[PDB]
Amino acid sequence: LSKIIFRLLLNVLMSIIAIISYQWYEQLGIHLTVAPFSLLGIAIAIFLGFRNSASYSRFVEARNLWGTVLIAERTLVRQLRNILPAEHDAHRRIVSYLVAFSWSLKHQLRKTDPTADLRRLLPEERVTEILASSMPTNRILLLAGNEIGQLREAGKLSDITYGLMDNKLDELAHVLGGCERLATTPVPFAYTLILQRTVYLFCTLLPFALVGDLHYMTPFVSVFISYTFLSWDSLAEELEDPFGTAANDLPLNAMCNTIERNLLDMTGQ
Amino acid sequence: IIFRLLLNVLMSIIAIISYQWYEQLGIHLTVAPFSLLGIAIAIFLGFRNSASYSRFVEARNLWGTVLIAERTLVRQLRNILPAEHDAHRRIVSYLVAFSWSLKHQLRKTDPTADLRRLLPEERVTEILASSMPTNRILLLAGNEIGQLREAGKLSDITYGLMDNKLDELAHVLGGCERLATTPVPFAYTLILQRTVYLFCTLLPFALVGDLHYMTPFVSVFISYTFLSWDSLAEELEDPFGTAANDLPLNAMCNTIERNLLDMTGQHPLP
Amino acid sequence: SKIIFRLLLNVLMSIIAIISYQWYEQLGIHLTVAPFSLLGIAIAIFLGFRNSASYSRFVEARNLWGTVLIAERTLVRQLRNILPAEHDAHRRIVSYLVAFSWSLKHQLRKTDPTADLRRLLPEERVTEILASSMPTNRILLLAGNEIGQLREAGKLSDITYGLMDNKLDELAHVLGGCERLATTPVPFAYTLILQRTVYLFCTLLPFALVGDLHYMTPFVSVFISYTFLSWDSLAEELEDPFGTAANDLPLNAMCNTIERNLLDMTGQHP
Amino acid sequence: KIIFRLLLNVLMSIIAIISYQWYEQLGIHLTVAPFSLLGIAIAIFLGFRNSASYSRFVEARNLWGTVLIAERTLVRQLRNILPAEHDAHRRIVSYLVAFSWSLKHQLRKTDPTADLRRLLPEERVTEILASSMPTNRILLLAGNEIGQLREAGKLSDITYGLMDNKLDELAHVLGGCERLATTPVPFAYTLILQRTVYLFCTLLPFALVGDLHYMTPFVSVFISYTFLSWDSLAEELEDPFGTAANDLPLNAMCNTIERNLLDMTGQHP
Amino acid sequence: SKIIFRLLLNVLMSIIAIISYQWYEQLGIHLTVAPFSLLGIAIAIFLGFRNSASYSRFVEARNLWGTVLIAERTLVRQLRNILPAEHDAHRRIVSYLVAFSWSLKHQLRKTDPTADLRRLLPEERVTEILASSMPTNRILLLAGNEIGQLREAGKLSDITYGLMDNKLDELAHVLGGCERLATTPVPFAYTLILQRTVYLFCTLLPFALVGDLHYMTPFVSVFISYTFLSWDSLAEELEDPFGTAANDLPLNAMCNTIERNLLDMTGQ
Ligand SMILES: [Cl-]
Ligand SMILES: [Cl-]
Ligand SMILES: [Cl-]
Ligand SMILES: [Cl-]
Ligand SMILES: [Cl-]
Ligand SMILES: [Cl-]
Ligand SMILES: [Cl-]
Ligand SMILES: [Cl-]
Ligand SMILES: [Cl-]
Ligand SMILES: [Cl-]
Ligand SMILES: [Cl-]
Ligand SMILES: [Zn+2]
Ligand SMILES: [Zn+2]
Ligand SMILES: [Zn+2]
Ligand SMILES: [Zn+2]
Ligand SMILES: [Zn+2]
Ligand SMILES: [Zn+2]
Ligand SMILES: [Zn+2]
Ligand SMILES: [Zn+2]
Ligand SMILES: [Zn+2]
Ligand SMILES: [Zn+2]
Ligand SMILES: [Zn+2]
Ligand SMILES: [Zn+2]
Ligand SMILES: [Zn+2]
Ligand SMILES: [Zn+2]
Ligand SMILES: [Zn+2]
Ligand SMILES: [Zn+2]
Repeated sequence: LSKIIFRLLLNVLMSIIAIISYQWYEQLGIHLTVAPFSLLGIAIAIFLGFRNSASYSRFVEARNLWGTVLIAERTLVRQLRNILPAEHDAHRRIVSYLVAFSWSLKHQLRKTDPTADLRRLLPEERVTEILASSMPTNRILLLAGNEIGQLREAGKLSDITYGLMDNKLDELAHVLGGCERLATTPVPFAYTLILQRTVYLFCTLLPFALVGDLHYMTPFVSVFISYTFLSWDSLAEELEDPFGTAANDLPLNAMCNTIERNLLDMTGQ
Repeated sequence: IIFRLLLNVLMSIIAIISYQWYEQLGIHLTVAPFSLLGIAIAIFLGFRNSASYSRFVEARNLWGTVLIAERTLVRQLRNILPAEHDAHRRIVSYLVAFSWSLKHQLRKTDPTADLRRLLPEERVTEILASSMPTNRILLLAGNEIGQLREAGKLSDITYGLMDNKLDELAHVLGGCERLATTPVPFAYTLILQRTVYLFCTLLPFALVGDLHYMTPFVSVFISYTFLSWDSLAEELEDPFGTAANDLPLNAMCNTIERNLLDMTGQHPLP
Repeated sequence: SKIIFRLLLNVLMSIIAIISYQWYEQLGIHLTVAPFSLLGIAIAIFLGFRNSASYSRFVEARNLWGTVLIAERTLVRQLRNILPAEHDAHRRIVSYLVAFSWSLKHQLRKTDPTADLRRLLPEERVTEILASSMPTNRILLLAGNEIGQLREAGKLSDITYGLMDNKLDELAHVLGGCERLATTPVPFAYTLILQRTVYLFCTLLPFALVGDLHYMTPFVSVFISYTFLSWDSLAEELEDPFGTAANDLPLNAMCNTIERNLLDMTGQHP
Repeated sequence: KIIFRLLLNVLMSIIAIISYQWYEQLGIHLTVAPFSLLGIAIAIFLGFRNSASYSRFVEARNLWGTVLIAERTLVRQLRNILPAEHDAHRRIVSYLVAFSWSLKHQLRKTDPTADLRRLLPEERVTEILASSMPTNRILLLAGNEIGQLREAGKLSDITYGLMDNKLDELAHVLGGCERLATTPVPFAYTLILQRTVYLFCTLLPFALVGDLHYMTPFVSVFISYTFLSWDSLAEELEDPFGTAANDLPLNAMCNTIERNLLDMTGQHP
Repeated sequence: SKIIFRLLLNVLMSIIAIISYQWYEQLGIHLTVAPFSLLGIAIAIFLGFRNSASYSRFVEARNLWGTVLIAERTLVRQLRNILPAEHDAHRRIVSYLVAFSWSLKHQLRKTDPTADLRRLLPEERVTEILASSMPTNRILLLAGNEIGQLREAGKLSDITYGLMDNKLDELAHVLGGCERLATTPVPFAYTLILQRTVYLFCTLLPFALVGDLHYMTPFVSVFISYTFLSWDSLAEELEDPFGTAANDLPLNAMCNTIERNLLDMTGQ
């Protein structure tokens, strides 16, 4: 959403400032060779490399977690069918909580209003309990645990099979903490701070130190070099907001729709 | 690939004969800045190829679980219900149908022939109705295990032992689906394959000042190295890609089918 | 940061450089950059791996604290779901769990737990806990006795007792995981052979730079020492993630979250 | 092996100093800076490649380590749960030992028949040898032992399950070894790397010679040793079930296993 | 920590190199710094990756020992919460658990466990244990039948016997993992290749540096040699985590911590 074709052509210009500036240079006692900029440029590419690595890892973890939502809810619906196929009332109740959980987890991470979706899926008295909590999504898990918890007290599930389905609720519980953790723990600011400073300074001092060698090609190369360090420093911030609505963020709404369609395929609806 | 090895050799033959009208005008290309650019690109290609490898390893691992989980499920059926061969046959069908259906799912090819060969056509049209056929095959396998439980042939404990194996497959389905809907860079593997593509053709212009008539040779050696590394990343990054090698995906569904018929003594021929 | 002493100090070492330059010719000291390129790149490579190792320690520490919140959340869920009427047990257990995480934060910060312990538990138990040389483990054992009594009371079966037992196991893994990241630091050689060689590289770098950039030398030398020394000290910050630096973990915020969570509505559930 | 390519390189370096006579007379000139670029690139790729090979080696050693652990504790549970069934003890142990040797034979593409025959009845050997996967069949037979103890009421479903889990663990080891064996990366890793490390090594002296003159062969083999030795160790580590120097001592590993399992069931090697 | 002899050899190497620089032209030897950039950078990359593998072995060792303290703690917590009356079996099992960790320590350090073993066990069992070529495994087998006895004595259900069996399984994986780290060392070719090339690089380096640094090379080259050599030997001080240096795992401390923890959880 924020772009830097601004600094690629501030480069083209601060490259042109350089060529005309050349002949008043050694006058002052100012020369700039590339060798120390090779040193720094390489030290920055190493550090850009490790950083982007962290950024990609955390994006992959965000996708893994949403992946698990689809898996655990798929299999918990399957277990309900295979263990209690008479029980379509309980089927339909548990399914609306599991769908509610995903929608509510999307809203929570986008900081939007789950109320419409919650009301689409759940009794109004259930919606009230969920929204009264300071942790609505976690309160949805508690309610689904009640559905199977009473199926247990009613003897329709044993402690064994109660256990098989509880574990899926633990899986979702790990997804929720995981998303909360990812959403409140960015890659430390120092990294992107330090890097965005040095990648910036280096990208505009570069056409200076390149002028002695390349003279009047300083722009077509000091740009090429700068774009490379910038399309690589940008791929970073394009990968550390996984839950947003931007283009390269995760399509959470589409994944929530896939989760809902999946569970309704499994229950006829 | 080798079309861009020869776009290079001629970009360099261009570079030598045109080198004459170069600093007639003041247009200098050292090799020191192009070595800072190259080392940087080579560093990023290192990390990029490192992430592709990991996607490739995870796909191989997920397919490994299919073989593992299906084998231990069938071993459990035999060990716990050694008499129930009709159930053995039915379940072994769905497991085999799951593997093939998954492979067809990932490579976006038609599963109908493999399903029609494995399953009763009532279940085949049910499976082909679902927008999630592989999931529906797992669901059907589950009803088999559940019926043995309703019938009292499986206890809740032993029903549970087999349920776990179906979970393992559930994880494999989603893992594979996640690994396919991606990439995660979007079109930034777009930008880096052209950043390499540009560098590799600007390069002989920068080298000609140092090597004259030999720059077609040293700049194609370098280009091959960079484009080989890059293209290797392209291949690893899309492990179920249409432009992939189906040998192991095919070999894997064939191994598991073979193993399973063996385990249910449908081999050898009497 | 605390860098700005040395980033300053470097500009005056880079000054001593330029007011003893042409004085080089007389004294016999040639001093090129390409050896300091080599030395610089090796230090960058080694700083790259050091910093990677430190982030891993940060990330694992953050995950361990994530699990406290997860495991404690789902343990209260199980109690609310299996023994829904047992509010005296719910509140007793919730208090130990909140005791557990505050007690852990004090343990890793080497501060006194007694305030928080008393805010939350009976003082007979506040003294049982401080009596133990391992108080967080003692809190775990107490939470296990509540779980265990409910089982001798016949309110939990063996199955449902195990279900809750496993969550206390999960927290025993957080405890040991944190003790390992605390009591096992990174080896000390890694920390100060590496920080002497980076500043030593920083205070000599201009003496070899002064020949190529003349006056420009304090600029580029300080640019380069910034890049190097900010990277090194970020590494030493994340290496100690239970510490109190600006990039360490917010352990107090995280214990409040756990607390607000388990006591969501004075502890009221549907 | 590697010292033949080292030898061919010092010869290539002599061909270089000799034919330096006719260099610009034949219209050539080769600087070092281009080869430092190419050379650092190859170093970086070799560094990552090598890292991947070591990972495979550690995973292969890991999987074998789990055979020992799982088999140890399966025997531990038989003794703790059924202290009286010494015949089950000896039959399961002979399968668990049969499993290990067969796994070795499998991964080494050799014949298990001797070892099988040493350890089991011939009616079993024939059943095992009939299988597309003998190790699978051995796991299934070990599974019958504990499964028959369960039909006899000597094992509950719970305690049958506990031991079944260990057989499940051996299944995973088998799968993982089978996956580490039938999954070499596309030779692209070897062809791109091995031939370009070869090719770079042999043209390095032609580019070193203008700078170093008679010193060419000394520095040119030092650089060539470093790269080749690095590349060649990568190739040993990536096939860890082979018979090379750095390859898992699978026979000793099997004897340690048999030694262990015989030691736990009161017998003497 | 006799890197310092290697660096003083390096100062002599550049003394020799400055002294010898005259007869360079005469003898026809040309040494630029550029091919040594290439080689040194390559060595750095490989040293970086190698050192990284060494760190990862050290960390796996510490995690393995971390699991001992965790698994033994929660086994004892389970015994107290499930069988709070049976303090006779608590003490039996705790002494088997504490025996395991001391026996593991001595096993990895190739020392005599008899002192700690007889300090904790009746000789009725200590001689059984040391008659085995796998003592620590046998201590696990012995802890196992304590649990098994309780089960067959009806005091444990299959379910609760199961719950504790899983913790013995955890200790089994620690045993296997530690043994695996001890017997399977990091491939020795790593330290050969690298000790050679790093040492040879550090001595050949002044002969390439003096062309352009003249009387300064003793300094610049001892620096570089200090960086490489000390990085390389950090990797080696990390590759044997079960050793004896203060650099290594304080296994005695960890075993004392484990003993105190399990004794404290029982009163003693
Ligand atoms: Cl699942
Ligand atoms: Cl329904
Ligand atoms: Cl499995
Ligand atoms: Cl059959
Ligand atoms: Cl059969
Ligand atoms: Cl949990
Ligand atoms: Cl195990
Ligand atoms: Cl026996
Ligand atoms: Cl545990
Ligand atoms: Cl006691
Ligand atoms: Cl006690
Ligand atoms: Zn799952
Ligand atoms: Zn239904
Ligand atoms: Zn966004
Ligand atoms: Zn059958
Ligand atoms: Zn067959
Ligand atoms: Zn959990
Ligand atoms: Zn309550
Ligand atoms: Zn000058
Ligand atoms: Zn000057
Ligand atoms: Zn295990
Ligand atoms: Zn026996
Ligand atoms: Zn499994
Ligand atoms: Zn555990
Ligand atoms: Zn006691
Ligand atoms: Zn007594
Ligand atoms: Zn002795």
